[PDB]
Amino acid sequence: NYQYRVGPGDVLNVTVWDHPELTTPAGQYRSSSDTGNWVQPDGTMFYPYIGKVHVVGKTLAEIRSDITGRLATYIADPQVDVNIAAFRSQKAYISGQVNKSGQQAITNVPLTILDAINAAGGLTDTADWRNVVLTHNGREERISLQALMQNGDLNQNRLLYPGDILYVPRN
Amino acid sequence: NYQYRVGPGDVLNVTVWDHPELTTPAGQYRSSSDTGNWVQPDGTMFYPYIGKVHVVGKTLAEIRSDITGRLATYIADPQVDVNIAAFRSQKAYISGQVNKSGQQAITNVPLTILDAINAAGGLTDTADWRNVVLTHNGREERISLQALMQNGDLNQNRLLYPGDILYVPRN
Amino acid sequence: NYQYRVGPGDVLNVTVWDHPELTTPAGQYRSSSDTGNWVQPDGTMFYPYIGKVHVVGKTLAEIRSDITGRLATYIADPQVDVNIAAFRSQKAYISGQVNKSGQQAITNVPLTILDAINAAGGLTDTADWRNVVLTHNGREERISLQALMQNGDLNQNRLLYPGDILYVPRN
Amino acid sequence: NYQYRVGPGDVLNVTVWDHPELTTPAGQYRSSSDTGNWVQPDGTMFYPYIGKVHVVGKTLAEIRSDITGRLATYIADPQVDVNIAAFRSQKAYISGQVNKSGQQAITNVPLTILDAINAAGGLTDTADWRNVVLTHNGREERISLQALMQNGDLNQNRLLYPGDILYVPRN
Amino acid sequence: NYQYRVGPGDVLNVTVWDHPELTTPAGQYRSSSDTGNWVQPDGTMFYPYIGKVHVVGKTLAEIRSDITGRLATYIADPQVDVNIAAFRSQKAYISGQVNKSGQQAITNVPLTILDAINAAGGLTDTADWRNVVLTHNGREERISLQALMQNGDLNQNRLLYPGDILYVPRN
Amino acid sequence: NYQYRVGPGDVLNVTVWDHPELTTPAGQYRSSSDTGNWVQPDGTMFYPYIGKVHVVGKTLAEIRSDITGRLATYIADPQVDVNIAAFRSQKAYISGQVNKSGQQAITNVPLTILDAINAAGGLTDTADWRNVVLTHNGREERISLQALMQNGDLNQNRLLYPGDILYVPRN
Amino acid sequence: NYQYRVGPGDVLNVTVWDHPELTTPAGQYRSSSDTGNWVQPDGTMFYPYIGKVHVVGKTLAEIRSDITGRLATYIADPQVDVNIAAFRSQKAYISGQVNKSGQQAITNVPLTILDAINAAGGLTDTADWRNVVLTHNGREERISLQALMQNGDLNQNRLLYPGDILYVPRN
Amino acid sequence: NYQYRVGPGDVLNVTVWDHPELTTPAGQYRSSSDTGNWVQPDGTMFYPYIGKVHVVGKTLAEIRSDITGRLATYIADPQVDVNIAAFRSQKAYISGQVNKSGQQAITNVPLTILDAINAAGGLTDTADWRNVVLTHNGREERISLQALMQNGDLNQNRLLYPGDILYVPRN
Repeated sequence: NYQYRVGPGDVLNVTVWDHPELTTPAGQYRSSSDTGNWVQPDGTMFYPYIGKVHVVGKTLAEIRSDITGRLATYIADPQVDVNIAAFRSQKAYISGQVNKSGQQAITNVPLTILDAINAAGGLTDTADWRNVVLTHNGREERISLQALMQNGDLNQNRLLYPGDILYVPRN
Repeated sequence: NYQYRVGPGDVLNVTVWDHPELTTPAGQYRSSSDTGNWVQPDGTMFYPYIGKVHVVGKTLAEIRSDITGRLATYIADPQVDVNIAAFRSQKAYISGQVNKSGQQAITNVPLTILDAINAAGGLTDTADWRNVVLTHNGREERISLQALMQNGDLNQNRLLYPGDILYVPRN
Repeated sequence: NYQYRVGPGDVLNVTVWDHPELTTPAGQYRSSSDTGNWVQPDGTMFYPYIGKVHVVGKTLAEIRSDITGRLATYIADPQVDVNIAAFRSQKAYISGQVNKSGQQAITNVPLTILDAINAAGGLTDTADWRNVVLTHNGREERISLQALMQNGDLNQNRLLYPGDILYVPRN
Repeated sequence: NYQYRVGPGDVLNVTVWDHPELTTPAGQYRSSSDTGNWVQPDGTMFYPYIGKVHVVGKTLAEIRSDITGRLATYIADPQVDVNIAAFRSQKAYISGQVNKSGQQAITNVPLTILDAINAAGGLTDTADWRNVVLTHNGREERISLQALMQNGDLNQNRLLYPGDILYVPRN
Repeated sequence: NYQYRVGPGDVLNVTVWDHPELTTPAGQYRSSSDTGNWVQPDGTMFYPYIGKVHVVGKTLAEIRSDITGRLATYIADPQVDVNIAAFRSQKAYISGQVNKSGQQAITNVPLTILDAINAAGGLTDTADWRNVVLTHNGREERISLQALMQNGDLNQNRLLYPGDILYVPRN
Repeated sequence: NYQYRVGPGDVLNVTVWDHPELTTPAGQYRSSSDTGNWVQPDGTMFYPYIGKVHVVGKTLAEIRSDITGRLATYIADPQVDVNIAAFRSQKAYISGQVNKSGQQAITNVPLTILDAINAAGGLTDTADWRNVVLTHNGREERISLQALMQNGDLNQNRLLYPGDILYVPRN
Repeated sequence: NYQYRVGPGDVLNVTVWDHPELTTPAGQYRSSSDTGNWVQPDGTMFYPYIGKVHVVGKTLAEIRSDITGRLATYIADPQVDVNIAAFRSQKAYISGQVNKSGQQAITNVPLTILDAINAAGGLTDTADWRNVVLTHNGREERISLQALMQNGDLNQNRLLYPGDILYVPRN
Repeated sequence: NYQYRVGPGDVLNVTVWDHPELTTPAGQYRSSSDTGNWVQPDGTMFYPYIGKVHVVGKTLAEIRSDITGRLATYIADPQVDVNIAAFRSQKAYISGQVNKSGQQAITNVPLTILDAINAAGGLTDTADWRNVVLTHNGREERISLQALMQNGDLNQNRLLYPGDILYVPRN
């Protein structure tokens, strides 16, 4: 049921089969992030011929439906897919007694507390890991990573959301 | 017995021989994971002409047969293969007294405890390596790596599955 | 509310669909910042056919509308988008007790204190992290990062602007 | 007499001279491992026109014979060779008092104990190197690397096989 | 009002839209610095058809005006822009108690004292940072970086010029 | 006197001038070892049109003459050269008190003790460098590197052969 | 006053506009130093059609005029420029108490003592930096770097020439 | 007067203007060392159409003369140059109290003792640098690097030759 939704600053990548002039307007060498479609602060992106596409708050399939229908005015029965070349809009903050603290992007793949620990290089040996602070939507909560690995208990793990702060205090 | 099954977030790579417009819509320079077909949360990926293809829970051979049969409506006798450009959906967590703790992808190649330990940069000197905790499907066991390398004992080794947690405690 | 506005020294990337002679005058291999359009000190960049375009103080959508309308004199119904290949004009300075002190670009994505700290390799152990100095428009405040990660407090966090200095003193 | 045999998960690379549409269906830039033919768990790979090719347990020349004959139905007198782009199926495990322990792939080139030491960064100074444990096919054996280099004696060296574990105990 | 002016040794990059034989005479792969126009010691560069172009002391727009007018003899209504591929002519020297001392190029983007600190890896902890020496045009001056970050005072910061030496003495 | 002879596992690179379909069947981007012709355990490599070519025990000039003569049946006066893209078959083992111990390939260029020591990152400070053990064809000698660098003595230096072990003991 | 003059071993890069067969005989991917024209010990380089060109002791503008005039016999009004892909012929030696001692190329850009010191990773803490030895044309001087960075003194700085040795002694 | 002469194992690079089928038989992407002409132990290389070219003992211009004349039988007035893509045949050995000891290739650029020190990372502080051993053609000699930099005396520096050993003893 986990569904990512595009936010401002994301870079989207639109594939139009049989139309490399649309899929790769700047050639095949540059990465999709360096050639993709920037989402503007008002939530729209420009796509050729169809104009502005409202994409903030929408899923990839919903954007796909939107773009495919409007491109049919200019392209015969267009075959289009949409994904994100750069997840720049949404992010969680993992700080404290993890090896490599910092921001972690919210993407189409779910980011749980456990998932976030690893991308942060893992806990340090002075981590108060039975006592981790999760701040979600102005609420606070205490999390125990010790029981997640010693007892395999998933009832302490949580899914991370845009803006969440995960703080591992020193001991 | 072991077979990988596609999950949401995986990036698939579809090769259609004699059809570079299908195999490489964005050109041939970018990597297959930067141009491949994302698997959506509903378990489908979009493919041109044939539309949405349900790939979650299916094997690569099954997806290939599915895509090949439906693509035959648009291409005469299509020659298709499918593999995975990015294993993003399923994963096991290796933590504790290994030199490189963290997240390890579940792929088409089997991943055993011995594979995961070796892939984690090896054990540390302070690893309780006769007493490793494996959490699988909400049920913990005790695993002894010592006997696996000193006594040739495979009967403590295990194949790892999605969601599994392998914890190597200190001593 | 937040919107980036182009400044002198920025390198812009203009995509004109169906016109690779405009999108990639130097070919498709070099990066967009190594081939993009420099913004001159008078606030203009040169664009072919239409000449000098005033871009400083304008948003990307406004520059796009400007270029599209003037390019229509030379191209029938031109499909144009503009983004930034290099954010060279505006910047905030993060110094003091962070692991990576220095210069951080102001871009189309908002940069908050929490973003800048996380982007600076994190605080150090000797950071006076309840007493961080923010200089904005010639007026200093006191900022407490401690409460932001221990108490969920966003009311001390701030969005950073061009010229801002964030100083994290020792303790 | 040493002969490698393909296993599941290997990635094979098929060269068909005069037919780049077969040799490089995804272009010339991506590596052969990222464009090659995956061996499925049932031991088969897909090859265009001829269908499924049973390759597990077979040598490269035997696969070459198989593919060449069947491609003759679709290609005039095909000139085909086959090699492995990725040795993913078979592996030996070298752990203990070697500098860089871990898995080493079994390939078409013989891997002896001495060959395996080097890819593992060599022995450490605390290696009980006169007393190395080799586990092969459920048998154990003691190996002396000291005599291999001090006395040049090859009667302690051994050829490593899929699944073998080579453990160098601390002293 | 800050304006860079080309000096000898700079490498310039001239873009002539619709004329890749002029923009990329050595192809699209090599960087603009490795294919650009060297400014000779007498202040001139060679450009095809028009001959020698006096560029030292001139701004980019002024060089653009010069080249565009003369190319009109050989190219219909040429659309030309000019930027610098390599800033090799002008430089400031930052030495002393900065982490990474050395030369910093003078470019089209203003380089202030504060800007120069960061590219030098920041100050060291033994920097006499309230007592920094700036040598500009044979004059000396004392600069306090402490007040720039503690009090946000820009009245100590300075713009750096070609040949300037910024020395941060040990304490 | 010294000449390399091809062994099983070597990857050969065959250049046929005016025939890029033969020289580069997989394109021109991939390296020659990633596209070259593998030498099989029976000592043959496959080459198009002419079939299997016996290359083990033969020199590059001999393989060239062999391939050229047989290729003349299919190509008028073929211009062919052969070299080695990967030296995988033959090798000497350098271990003990060198900064980089391990495996060193036997190639078309002679490899002497002095070459191998220098290629191994140099001796260590605790090397018994007047008493180095060379094992060649099942017969050990004593070698003094000290005299080679202090006394100009080449009469202790040796050319290394496949299977040779060079052991530098501690002191 | 300063002008570089070509020496033996330099690699020159000749651009002939509208003639990629001359500019890039080996294609456009390889670097200009890997494809450029070597200067032979007799002081000449070979150039197509016109044969050997004497380039040693001549400036780039002089070589350009020479090549352009002689190439006009084979090409109508040739547009030619020449620069240096590799500065291999002339060099100054920086040794002693600098963090990166060694060899520094003499190029078209002037190299002063202050340039060479900054390019050498900076002085060390034990450098006798008021007493640096410059050997030029067989005549040593004493140079004080201290006054150059503390007192704004350029009258101790020097331009370095081929063969010069700059020695920074300890203290 | 310093002249390099080709030896066995060198890789030569032959440029034939207007004939990319000769200059780049394997395409433009691979380096000249990976596509060049190997010199065989008998001193010859193969070049298309003309056959074997005796190159050992010859200079580049002499090889150029040889190849150019014989290619005229097959190519109208061929424009040919020759350089070395890989200096593999001749080498000097620098060991002892230099930072990075090892082999240094003898090339077309003269390698003096001073030149060899730098490529070796410079001397260590325990170098008996007033007492360096040079072994040249079975003769020994003592060299003082101290006087080369302290007194600028070139009468101790020497040109290094193939096979020379330069040993810097510990003190």
